[PDB]
Amino acid sequence: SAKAISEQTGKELLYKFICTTSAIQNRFKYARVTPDTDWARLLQDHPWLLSQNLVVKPDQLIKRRGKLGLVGVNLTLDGVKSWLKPRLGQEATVGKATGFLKNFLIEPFVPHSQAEEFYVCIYATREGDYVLFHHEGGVDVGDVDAKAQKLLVGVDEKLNPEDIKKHLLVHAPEDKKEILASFISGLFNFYEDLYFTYLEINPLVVTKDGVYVLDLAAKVDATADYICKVKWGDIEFPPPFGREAYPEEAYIADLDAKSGASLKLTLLNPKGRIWTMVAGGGASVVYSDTICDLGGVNELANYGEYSGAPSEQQTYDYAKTILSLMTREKHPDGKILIIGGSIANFTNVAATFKGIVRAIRDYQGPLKEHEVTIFVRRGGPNYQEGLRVMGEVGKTTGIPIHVFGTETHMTAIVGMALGHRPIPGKSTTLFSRHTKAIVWGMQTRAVQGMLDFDYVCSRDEPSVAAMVYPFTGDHKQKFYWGHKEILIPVFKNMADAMRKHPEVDVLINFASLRSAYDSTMETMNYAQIRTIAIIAEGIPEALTRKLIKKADQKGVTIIGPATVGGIKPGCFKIGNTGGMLDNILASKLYRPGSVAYVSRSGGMSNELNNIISRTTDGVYEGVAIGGDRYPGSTFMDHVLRYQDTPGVKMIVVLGEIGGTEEYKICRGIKEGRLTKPIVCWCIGTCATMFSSEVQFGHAGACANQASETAVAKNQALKEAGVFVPRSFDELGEIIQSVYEDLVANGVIVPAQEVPPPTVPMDYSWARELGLIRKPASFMTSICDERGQELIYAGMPITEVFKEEMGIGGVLGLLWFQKRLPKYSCQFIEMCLMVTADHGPAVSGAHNTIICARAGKDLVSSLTSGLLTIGDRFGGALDAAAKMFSKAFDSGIIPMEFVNKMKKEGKLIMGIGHRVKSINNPDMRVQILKDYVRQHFPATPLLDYALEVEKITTSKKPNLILNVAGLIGVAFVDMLRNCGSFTREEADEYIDIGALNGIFVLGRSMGFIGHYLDQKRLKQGLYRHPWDDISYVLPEHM
Amino acid sequence: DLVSSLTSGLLTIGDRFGGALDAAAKMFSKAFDSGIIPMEFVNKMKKEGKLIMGIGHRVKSINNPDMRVQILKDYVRQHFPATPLLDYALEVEKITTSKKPNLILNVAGLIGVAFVDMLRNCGSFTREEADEYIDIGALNGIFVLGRSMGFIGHYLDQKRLKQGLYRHPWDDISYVLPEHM
Amino acid sequence: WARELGLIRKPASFMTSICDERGQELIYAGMPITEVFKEEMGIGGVLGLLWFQKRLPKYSCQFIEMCLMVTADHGPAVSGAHNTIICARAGK
Ligand SMILES: CC(C)(COP(=O)(O)OP(=O)(O)OC[C@H]1O[C@@H](n2cnc3c(N)ncnc32)[C@H](O)[C@@H]1OP(=O)(O)O)[C@@H](O)C(=O)NCCC(=O)NCCSC(=O)C[C@@](O)(CC(=O)O)C(=O)O
Ligand SMILES: CC(=O)SCCNC(=O)CCNC(=O)[C@H](O)C(C)(C)COP(=O)(O)OP(=O)(O)OC[C@H]1O[C@@H](n2cnc3c(N)ncnc32)[C@H](O)[C@@H]1OP(=O)(O)O
Ligand SMILES: CC(=O)SCCNC(=O)CCNC(=O)[C@H](O)C(C)(C)COP(=O)(O)OP(=O)(O)OC[C@H]1O[C@@H](n2cnc3c(N)ncnc32)[C@H](O)[C@@H]1OP(=O)(O)O
Ligand SMILES: CC(=O)SCCNC(=O)CCNC(=O)[C@H](O)C(C)(C)COP(=O)(O)OP(=O)(O)OC[C@H]1O[C@@H](n2cnc3c(N)ncnc32)[C@H](O)[C@@H]1OP(=O)(O)O
Ligand SMILES: Nc1ncnc2c1ncn2[C@@H]1O[C@H](COP(=O)(O)OP(=O)(O)O)[C@@H](O)[C@H]1O
Ligand SMILES: O=C([O-])CC(=O)C(=O)O
Ligand SMILES: O=C([O-])CC(=O)C(=O)O
Repeated sequence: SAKAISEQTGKELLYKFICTTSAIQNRFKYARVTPDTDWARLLQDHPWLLSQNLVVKPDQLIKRRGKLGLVGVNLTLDGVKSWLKPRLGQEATVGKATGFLKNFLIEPFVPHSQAEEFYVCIYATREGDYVLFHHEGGVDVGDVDAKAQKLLVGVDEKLNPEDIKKHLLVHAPEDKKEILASFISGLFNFYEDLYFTYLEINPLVVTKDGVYVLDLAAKVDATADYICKVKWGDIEFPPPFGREAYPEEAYIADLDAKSGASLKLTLLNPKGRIWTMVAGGGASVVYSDTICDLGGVNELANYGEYSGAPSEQQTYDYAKTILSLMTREKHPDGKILIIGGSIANFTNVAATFKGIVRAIRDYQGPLKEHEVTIFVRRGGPNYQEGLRVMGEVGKTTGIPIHVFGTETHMTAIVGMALGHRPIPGKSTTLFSRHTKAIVWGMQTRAVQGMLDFDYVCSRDEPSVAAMVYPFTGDHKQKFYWGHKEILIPVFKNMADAMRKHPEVDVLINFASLRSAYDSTMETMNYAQIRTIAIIAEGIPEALTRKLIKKADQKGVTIIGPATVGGIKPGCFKIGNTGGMLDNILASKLYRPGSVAYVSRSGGMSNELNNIISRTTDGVYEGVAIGGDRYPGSTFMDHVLRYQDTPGVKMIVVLGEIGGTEEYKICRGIKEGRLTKPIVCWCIGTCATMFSSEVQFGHAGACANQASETAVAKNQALKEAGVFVPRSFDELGEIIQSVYEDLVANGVIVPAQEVPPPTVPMDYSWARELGLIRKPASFMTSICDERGQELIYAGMPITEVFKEEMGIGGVLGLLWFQKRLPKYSCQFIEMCLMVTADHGPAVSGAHNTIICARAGKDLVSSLTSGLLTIGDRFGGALDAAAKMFSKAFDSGIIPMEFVNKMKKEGKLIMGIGHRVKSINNPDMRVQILKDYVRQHFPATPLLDYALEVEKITTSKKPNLILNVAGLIGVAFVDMLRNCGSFTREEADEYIDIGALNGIFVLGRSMGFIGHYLDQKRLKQGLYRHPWDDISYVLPEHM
Repeated sequence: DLVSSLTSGLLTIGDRFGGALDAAAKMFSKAFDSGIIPMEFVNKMKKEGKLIMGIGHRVKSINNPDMRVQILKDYVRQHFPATPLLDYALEVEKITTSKKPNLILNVAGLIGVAFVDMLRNCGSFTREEADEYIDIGALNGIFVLGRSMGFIGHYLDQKRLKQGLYRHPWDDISYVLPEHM
Repeated sequence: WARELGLIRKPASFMTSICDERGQELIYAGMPITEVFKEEMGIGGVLGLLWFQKRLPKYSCQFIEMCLMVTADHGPAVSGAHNTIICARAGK
């Protein structure tokens, strides 16, 4: 997409980045004048204004300024001040477009003669760059293509000075041959270094002091921004005159540049009442022509497109932007919103339409009170869900929404909107049944679709032989051949895939725009690959020309970048062409037909598939060459391929605006090279009715000359003998008429409709439709990983953090599914803190240290330590809790409990310490006990345990309440004393081992700390001394 | 058992599951110490055929961030004195989101870079101590200790629901046994 | 019902090649268990079938058995035996 930059930006870039031996003059010497700024500030930072004379001219991409009298030459500072006022901020009309003047440029007046008025131009073409040099430049330049000297510099070819001196410096003065030539070379080096597509200098004046540039018109390849974002800086692309750009256009441009998907939005008339949601550049263009053919060109508001499978969020953002744009002003008749598009090949209709319905739900109020009516037509993957969700969103919001499916001819909704109709060497053959292809990148959905297409085409082997993904090792990816399971190899390197699969002759490059060039260049080094399909959109034009040059040298056929690919029914399918298997069967693309078509668009290729299937026998082969400016293969390649192909009987060509490519069809037909019937239509007539230079979604959808208009191409094809319909509406009818005329003469003999092989439905598809039942083998109630937000037992994580929960609160949510009070969470945290570690002498810490000193792992060492947590070590928490709970529920007094447990012979769990007996408690039992007294509402089990402790202390001083016993009794009291739990819930949680989890979680901290300490101290392998083992082995066994 | 179930769950904590924390921390620390700019780091990762650890979500891309990367990021901005590696990772995140919208700083990568910043931008540690703690697997322990709560919660949930013995369906397994060995 | 009739198509999430529990007889990597016990292969033969999916010769299976024999135990002082003893004395 070549975008025109302002004169100020162009001269700034030229001054900063040119490298010439000539003394460039007036470097960084200009001034910007805008209505919304002060004046003195422009003075003290520009002292040159008073030093020399001045000249003023509007820099808003306006040409013919001198002929229209918009320039004031040879005026002083006061002169230019007096000159601006009658024009600054005023209304002007250039050509057909009218607009205001918010930008002016001030530069020194250069005293120059007519003899030094030089014309320079460098503009890119498919084969290279044309440089036009005219000695008598300026206003009297006259004809340029017939008088100015022209020089071609090929792709990846340098412009040496002597070629310029000979071919381009014939009529120039001799004394300035050298420096000027150097300047040209430097300017030429400036051209491809910053990926300029058009650079026009007139006038250019050279004097003994140096060189001077007066005006320059520059169009630069915006898609190369990721290569020049350092050198361009914050480059701005001004809108054409009379466009009055808006910040939402900038937002949509940033969204488009932020992702591989294409999101184009251009506000033609904010006061209009017709707005469009049409997916794809070709669909957008044809919808624009359909609207303009009904007289809605004046009421058309915006031109927009979303392609490249936009996601949920991107589509939602674009829809909310357009909805906020259409809410500003209220129209008495109402507003019309058209959600159109072709039959999508791989754009998920469900996700895009879900984003759209979310935006509608967010802006339903203003939409309802604006009387906005929505008409929707869409087809492609999961279009049923999109149509239905539109149905319920329209029903619930009350917005009048009328949705339609594939049965609509893609233009009935426009007629229903405006009240016109009621609302109800390169090879000749590239692919065959034995074609094997290699897919670059993880595109399992596209490969699976290709395999399904091969199966329904009764192919012997799958068309995908290998897959290439540089970010993973070699393995096998599991796919389906019909119903049977197959494995397709996936390689890290292209060389291995080419070595192990010598039968592969096609590459389908799914690499992004940043990797498509390198991948294609590497693939072209292998002679076995005869066809390469590039899917990526946004590749810089110069890189694409480099690919075309290498392919032409090597003879490889490039399916132009930014395409869905192509389809040959019965033989081969590229990528996601033709939609899912349902669209393949509906369009009967599993067997060959007799019509072969070429189109720029990808979704419109599927529309052509549908039209040809409905009106004729079928499709023999269909190719979408892409919407880029320079496709890898033009119309000539594929049309000549079809003409040389005996299988076809008729050809359909569906071009777009810009590019003298259909005139090549006309010239080929002129001497009879093309003999088979041809039906050609060129979309883009709506560009003739617009008072602007709007750039369509396709990069190559830009008409530079006046002969590249759609009307001119259609007319020329009309006298060329091509069956050209009146509009896109009559394309189906004219194609059907041509097919009937051709079959009436016996040229076409339709074959018998053999049913295709049956492919089982996908399980996920059946679940989505609610067709089958499969019981769930699991059940969880603690955490919800799916959804927009992480959920902890009903509480979102953001709500978890806003409520100022801690480890205790999250633990309660995850373990008990309860909203515990603050004191309960703090008590849980304290219990985890006191059980964190108790030294390395215990069994678990010992095992952790042993595993760590073996240099095994953090997880392994923690695991070995934790596996000793059981009855003897770490189970005293749960054992004491159960013991005291049973004693308390039995109702026996503590003395009776102590006597019973003495007589029966089991130790009282949670009672008894070694050294700390009295006047020196455990002192971490004291902390938890004090907290429990302070904060716990009721502690009956704690009081019972304390009475038991008082009884047992009279026996021996060391029989006190342990940390384990205190934690157990206080945890039971917390469970059965707070309102979160009933008695049954607390009993179940105690029985299942909640306190075991408490102890394990607490001691995990200490075990991991022990592992980290052992790693930090760098301890070697431990072997137990033999003197501490005491072998007692038997005498002989 | 509780211990056995927690243990079997924790044994999967390794490179592929739960290892993005330490891997992302080491990757970003090496990138920051090497002195290369974030663009050079991204290009070096792409050339080596390595995915940037801690970058990339499945659904949450823009206008809908992770809702838990945001909380930690806001806390780190508000409380942490200086976060150089966090800024470096955020520049890398900007570049990756310029590539693809859902290539955002994951919770693993965010926690890794913020933990490195907390280690080496507080007065407690010298640079070599922070490097050693990163090397020996401090974030591995952090992830294991955090996910232990969820694993014990899962065990308790399964016990409370009284789920029976699991047997994987035969239709979900592909038997590719040899013809006769 | 839809899987038996082949109306739906669900990819399998697991792949195995060592043992086939289903059917009228247990299979160890292509060889039935009865056949496994017919040619008198022992621990070595079963180990080879399960680990390598190969019919190892008799000397290879006997050598595998000998390797298992010599690595059976090497005292309690080693780290693994020490950890086993520690976990056992905890009565776990
Ligand atoms: C090209 C592709 C297939 C895939 O490209 P993606 O960018 O998505 O994925 P990636 O290749 O992974 O690239 C992302 C980068 O992030 C890197 N990365 C990943 N993980 C990372 C991590 N963890 N850390 C660091 N980095 C990581 C990865 O390494 C890569 O790095 P890099 O190579 O440098 O870029 C996609 O763009 C695409 O389809 N374009 C469409 C273009 C096109 O043909 N249009 C016309 C077709 S007709 C149409 O559509 C209209 C219509 O609508 C019709 C209708 O409806 O009417 C219809 O549908 O028919
Ligand atoms: C995680 C933790 O905090 S550890 C929790 C452990 N839980 C327990 O209390 C288990 C049972 N009790 C114990 O084993 C104590 O912890 C210990 C280790 C102090 C008891 O070990 P001992 O060395 O036997 O202590 P001591 O020698 O003072 O015990 C002597 C007498 O007290 C009795 N006794 C010891 N512990 C208990 C108890 N918990 N309940 C009742 N009586 C006990 C013994 O029966 C013994 O009987 P005797 O009078 O016939 O000799
Ligand atoms: C599976 C295996 O067979 S082990 C294979 C190990 N891998 C290798 O072979 C790689 C290189 N090997 C080595 O590191 C060395 O050659 C070794 C370890 C095999 C040789 O052992 P050394 O390095 O001499 O240390 P060693 O194991 O002898 O220990 C020193 C002494 O402690 C004694 N000792 C060994 N184990 C114990 C124990 N559990 N308690 C008390 N004393 C012990 C030994 O008798 C030995 O006595 P010595 O020094 O008089 O011979
Ligand atoms: C080492 C051993 O032999 S296990 C020893 C167990 N001993 C005991 O516990 C004795 C008590 N007895 C019992 O509990 C029962 O009699 C059992 C479990 C032994 C017998 O099994 P059953 O109760 O009939 O249930 P079974 O295990 O057959 O499974 C039910 C069905 O699911 C099917 N099935 C089994 N595994 C799977 C799987 N992975 N995927 C899908 N389906 C499966 C079985 O084919 C069975 O159907 P069938 O009866 O038509 O063959
Ligand atoms: N610095 C300058 N010194 C002298 N004349 C200038 C200067 N800048 C512009 N001009 C005048 O502007 C005219 C160029 O107009 P032109 O480039 O044909 O308009 P447009 O760019 O709209 O086609 C020249 O005739 C020249 O005399
Ligand atoms: O590890 C602990 O918590 C202390 C312990 O069990 C003991 O009494 O030996
Ligand atoms: O020799 C073995 O079998 C291994 C072993 O126990 C040792 O020496 O560490």
